[PDB]
Amino acid sequence: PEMVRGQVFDVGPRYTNLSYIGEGAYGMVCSAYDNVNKVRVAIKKISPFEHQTYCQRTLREIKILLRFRHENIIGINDIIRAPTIEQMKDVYIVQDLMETDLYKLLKTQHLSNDHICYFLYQILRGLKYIHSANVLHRDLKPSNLLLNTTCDLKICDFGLARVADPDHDHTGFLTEYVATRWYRAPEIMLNSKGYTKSIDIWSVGCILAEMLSNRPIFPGKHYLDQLNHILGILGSPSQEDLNCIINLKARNYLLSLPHKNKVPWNRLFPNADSKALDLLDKMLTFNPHKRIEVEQALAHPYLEQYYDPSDEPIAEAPFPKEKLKELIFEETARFQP
Ligand SMILES: O=C(CN1Cc2ccc(-c3nc(NC4CCOCC4)ncc3Cl)cc2C1=O)N1CCc2ccccc2CC1
Repeated sequence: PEMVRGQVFDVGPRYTNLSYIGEGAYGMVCSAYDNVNKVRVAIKKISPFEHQTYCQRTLREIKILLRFRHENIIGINDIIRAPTIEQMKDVYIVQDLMETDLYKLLKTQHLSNDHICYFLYQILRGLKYIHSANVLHRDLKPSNLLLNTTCDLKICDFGLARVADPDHDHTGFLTEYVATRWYRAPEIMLNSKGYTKSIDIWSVGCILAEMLSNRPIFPGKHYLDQLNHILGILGSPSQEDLNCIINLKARNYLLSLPHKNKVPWNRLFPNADSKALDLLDKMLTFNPHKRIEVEQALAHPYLEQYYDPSDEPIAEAPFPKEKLKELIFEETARFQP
């Protein structure tokens, strides 16, 4: 049984020669040599079984990633676990190894306009498929966009994903939320549970802005500071957009703020392609009803060199800790001999 950083890796003998990569609240990640398909692979040790929310997230991802098949969405190649529930303490998810992610890339590299266009194309192409399955990713951010040495992009981390539920999207003002702060749509802080496809388009808009300057566009330091940053650039909402917020606490908060003028995109991004900034504007629309949809974004002039709806496929099949351990056990059975 190989060891890495105070953790066993029961992955062998198929997978050998491990090197550490990263870790989190309930898992660790290594590269490894796969002896059957003769390549290095990524492996994620997940240890969720003590906690119901980690169980929920592990199960969501497995179920989604096994149903999905798309060039721009990370797949699962293998799952390794003990042969019985009783002996199962960890799950290892095997996936294609990717050179880097967009978070690491943006911290070190200037992107050409051609790179930005191609990355945005692939994000939206993957997202078209995700949304066509009635799924919302709900945590799109640069670190969840993996890249290989030829700049092919795959969306990962479906642990916060939900089935879309637009009729049950409304909530009160300043209702707590789980997804990453800098990529949260303004409506999350006002009146939305993040159950609509528009939540994901806002995150893509933020990612686009961050590709243009190598800096997050809305770097809030805490829940309501996030709205502060958004309004600092978009300006005060229009009368019509306020009228769509019927919740009085959310409405009256916005009414309380001094007038702020829109910062023009071409002032924030003086070297950007004008067509990129037109698409940016449409993704970072304050009102989610007016916000561009994935399929319209793909059809936008900025992406004209790539747009091809016949090669932008859709999904064929849209969608306690003790029982969730069993469902994880059931869902991973197909990888056993
Ligand atoms: O598995 C997740 C969420 N993650 C975290 C992650 C890391 C890495 C990869 C990954 N990276 C690479 N190439 C890296 C090389 C070096 O440059 C960076 C990219 N290639 C393939 C994958 Cl598949 C994918 C994921 C992913 O899907 N969760 C459960 C437990 C856990 C475990 C570890 C960290 C956080 C968490 C919480 C959520």
